[PDB]
Amino acid sequence: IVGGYTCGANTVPYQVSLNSGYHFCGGSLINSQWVVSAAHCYKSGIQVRLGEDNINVVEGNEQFISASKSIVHPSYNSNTLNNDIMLIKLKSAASLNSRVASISLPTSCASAGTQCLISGWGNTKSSGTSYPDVLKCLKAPILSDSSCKSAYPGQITSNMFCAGYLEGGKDSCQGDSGGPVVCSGKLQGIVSWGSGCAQKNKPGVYTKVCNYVSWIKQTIASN
Ligand SMILES: NCCCCc1ccccc1
Ligand SMILES: [Ca+2]
Repeated sequence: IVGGYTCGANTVPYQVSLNSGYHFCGGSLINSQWVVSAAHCYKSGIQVRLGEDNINVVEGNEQFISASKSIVHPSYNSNTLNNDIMLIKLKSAASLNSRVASISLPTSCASAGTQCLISGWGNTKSSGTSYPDVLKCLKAPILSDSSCKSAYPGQITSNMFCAGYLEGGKDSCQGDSGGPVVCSGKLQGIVSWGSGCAQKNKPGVYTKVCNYVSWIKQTIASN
């Protein structure tokens, strides 16, 4: 996250870190046994780390649970990043509390102008690299469809939305992928892609979770 603030330990209780020996992607806890993330984050051998603030220090609220199954969206396209979403089932159910909590799925798509919270442990520099060890937070509005398609001609599908600031300086960045965009207590987006980070007229692009709610429900009802 570039140009954000430190969230504070366990103030984003649905935020997970996907670890394969190191943090590589964020994700979101949607019930005690399932996590949603970006399909471009797919890996074999994922351990899900819940209750994290400092990912390099064991602080006392963590739950490390291995993944038993990963399901990438049936129409994920890695070239266009259309349908960049996947589900991860945990080997055992997480123990839910005020610091490890699931986030609700949406019943409605959020509108342009809605302010949202984006969070992750990704790069905090638009030029150069510095990875935080504690969770970073950013409040950003959903941008209109037409400003989004104007920023990325011929690349925005109906399963994508832009969110952020057209004059740059504030954005999600690498390592934030798979992470949550939460608007009014509902998961609305997944950190998916962009052109660099925090660049002028190149806002973050997010997977539109409201389009996927019935595939999510049906898939967790069956696996
Ligand atoms: N601008 C969008 C921010 C999304 C993440 C990102 C990180 C590194 C390279 C491209 C996009
Ligand atoms: Ca920790």
